[PDB]
Amino acid sequence: STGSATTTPIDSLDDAYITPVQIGTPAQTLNLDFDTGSSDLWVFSSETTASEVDGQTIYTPSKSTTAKLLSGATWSISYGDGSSSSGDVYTDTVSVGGLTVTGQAVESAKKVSSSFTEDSTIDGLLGLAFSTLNTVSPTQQKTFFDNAKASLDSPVFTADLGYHAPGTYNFGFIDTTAYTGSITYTAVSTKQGFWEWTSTGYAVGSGTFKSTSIDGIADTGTTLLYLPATVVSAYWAQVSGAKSSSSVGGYVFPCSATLPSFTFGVGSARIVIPGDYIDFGPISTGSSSCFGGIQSSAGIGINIFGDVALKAAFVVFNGATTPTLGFASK
Repeated sequence: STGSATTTPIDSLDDAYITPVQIGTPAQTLNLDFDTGSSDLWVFSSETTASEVDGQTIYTPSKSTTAKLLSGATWSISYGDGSSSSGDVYTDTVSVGGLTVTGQAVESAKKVSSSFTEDSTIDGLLGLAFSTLNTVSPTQQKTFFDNAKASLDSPVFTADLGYHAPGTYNFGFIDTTAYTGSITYTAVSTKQGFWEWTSTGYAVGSGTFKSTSIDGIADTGTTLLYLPATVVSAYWAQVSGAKSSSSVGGYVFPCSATLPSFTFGVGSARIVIPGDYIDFGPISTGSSSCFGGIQSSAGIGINIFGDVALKAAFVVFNGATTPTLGFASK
């Protein structure tokens, strides 16, 4: 089997991407944030504290003839950005782009933190990291991909995120029309539960490539590119007037700037992030200070190849017995 679904930016900055997901019988379609940095499929629901719902579409398990309470199971998750959610668990039929999993754990939120409430466009998350990170207790549950994998034509999924435009998540096949050149594959460590890999270096603009190992995670659920402070300083030094602002929470730059590109290495291959992908717009409405899309990972504890990086590539998440990651230009 295979599946193919379009993923759409939630706003004009590509702050996140939403993908429609069918849950239950008859189908209830929710728009979920596919997150290769976590491993829980959770949704706003009829159980979510009413004051914490503001415009989201909810899953109502009592209206699904295939929903079953997973008795005694609870979940609770906290994300790197400080947001969180928790609740109980149902199993139900879940379909993405025509690919169906029966008995998928659907984690129903009883509580969500303010940032989730405040984002009316995201109805929940669909985790695509390794199932070892799943938070369900006392019986850990499998991700949608883990459940689907054996049925897929090939044990892979691909992320093809757009810059200020829709893109695609495919399951079970590699669309050879969706990228240019060849796909370069690179090793993955699953020891921390992530799609963790090592970039071979970077360049800023038309500058020379610096060969240096940068361990980090391929994370579709993180907006920006978080790299070591040395790398980030080297980038922003090429932008007149850019500075790190403790009050704003990162590097800012004059909105009048033309940003240089940023290149990262995948083995001997190179992925180029155009400068415009690094512009996250005014820090507040009407400001002439703009927020940067490359930020320091210092104090996160891990480097994160988030959407800023991934949207410059066609990315293969290869879930073979020994997982790997592939990157192609597009």
